[PDB]
Amino acid sequence: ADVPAGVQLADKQTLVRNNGSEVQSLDPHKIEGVPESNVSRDLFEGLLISDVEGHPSPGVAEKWENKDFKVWTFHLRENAKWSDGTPVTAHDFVYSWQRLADPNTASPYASYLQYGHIANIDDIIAGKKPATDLGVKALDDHTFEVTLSEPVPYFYKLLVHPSVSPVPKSAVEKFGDKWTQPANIVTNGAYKLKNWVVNERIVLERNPQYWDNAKTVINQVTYLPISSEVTDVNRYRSGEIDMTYNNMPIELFQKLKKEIPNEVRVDPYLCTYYYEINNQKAPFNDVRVRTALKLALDRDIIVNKVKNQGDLPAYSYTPPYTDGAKLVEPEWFKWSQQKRNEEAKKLLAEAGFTADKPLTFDLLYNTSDLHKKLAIAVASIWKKNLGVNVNLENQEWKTFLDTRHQGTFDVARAGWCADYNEPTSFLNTMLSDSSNNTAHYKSPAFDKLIADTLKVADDTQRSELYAKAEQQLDKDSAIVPVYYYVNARLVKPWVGGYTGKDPLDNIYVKNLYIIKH
Repeated sequence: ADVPAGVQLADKQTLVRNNGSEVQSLDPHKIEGVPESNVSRDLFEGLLISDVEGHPSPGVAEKWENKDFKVWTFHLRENAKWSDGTPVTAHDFVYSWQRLADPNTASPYASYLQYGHIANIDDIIAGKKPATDLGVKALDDHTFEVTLSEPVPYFYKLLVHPSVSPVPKSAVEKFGDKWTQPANIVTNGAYKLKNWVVNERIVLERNPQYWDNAKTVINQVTYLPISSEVTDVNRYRSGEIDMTYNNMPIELFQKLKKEIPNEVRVDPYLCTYYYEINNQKAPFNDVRVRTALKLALDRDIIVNKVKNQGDLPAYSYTPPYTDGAKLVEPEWFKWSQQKRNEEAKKLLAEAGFTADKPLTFDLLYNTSDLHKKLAIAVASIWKKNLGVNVNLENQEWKTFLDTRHQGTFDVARAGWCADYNEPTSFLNTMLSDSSNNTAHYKSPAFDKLIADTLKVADDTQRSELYAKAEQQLDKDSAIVPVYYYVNARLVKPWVGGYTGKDPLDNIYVKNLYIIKH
């Protein structure tokens, strides 16, 4: 943390943050969500980290070079250490990236190494080659070298993500799935795990072995698992919570902007809220059905009437303000809602649905005040506009993500946030073989458009290809885009160091500080 000259620090440097739900895991290779990544950034540090404004900056690597954007060499700082005092070495990164790639680990982020094009990853994922054939090597204890199969100019931007953080081999090997318990875990970020009470709290304490420990200010941070946005706001206003999670309740938000304007932080955020359709299950394997659902949803009512938190109506998966996005707004988005409704009704009638044999399906969502109120609204809109009946089902976060990967569901509430600021952070998740593809969408035309992006060495051709890839996704109605999120959350006036400038919201508690109050 960089405390401005003249700010008076509180005697007690502790922080309580709400984190939306109970994490899936603390193992960097088993996680895929925001809550998970929030805790992961405080505990495990990769090659690079984001600075306080979100720019990729030195993490365990203090400096790096590339050769033709295909061979990347990372010089690791000599004083990087784990919490047990042992050095963090390039051997740790070699082991960790191989563990990520290995199919036996079954990471949801195994394809992150495909997104970066590390050599031999496709064969490794397919079990044709052992994980030790992965194109990574330790040239010495402080030098990690990565070899890609084609030039990737934005490669280094990927490296702040939890899936490419190191994990401690000796703890993993000795404790198996209990390696992350407080008595067993070993970490290399600014913090260490003190307590983990499922469905109550996660408490982290400063890691004195962290290389940049002298600049850490907060001594202890607690992450809570509250999925009710109303309750989070209530426990923030009671004094318990210093920073709410960044999901805001429909019940209270209008009042909050007028009651505590200065604490209501609203900033750009590279995330898209959408309804995920299970493309491999009838009747959702019919494009007419998917297009009808997409067109009949009225984004203006949802975004400006039922939610009104500053979100923008969406017509694509990749947010249009992602670095490198030059998207073409489809003609259906410019139409009136009545024109979209007739087309929707026309397509469903064409798909075989009638008043006596209507379309009836489930709308799965993770427990939340915000998601439940939006799903009830969407169910009413789809009933009014298209005559379809929806049965709402809530599931806790970890189970919800597992259900979507299991892929026998119908429609699910969804939302993807960028891992790096470039359109392929979204687009790669719709590849046929992506480990993150919970839409279960498989299009050879879409796959080809993305494969073509690194075969050109031109940003304009790349951007035109991303635009066409979005058009292909839209043409197939893989998903139902709803809105691009804003990052809205409450932050107490005494919490210093949170700029809101990072559109990825990669916060590190080592960057914050508590002002005297």
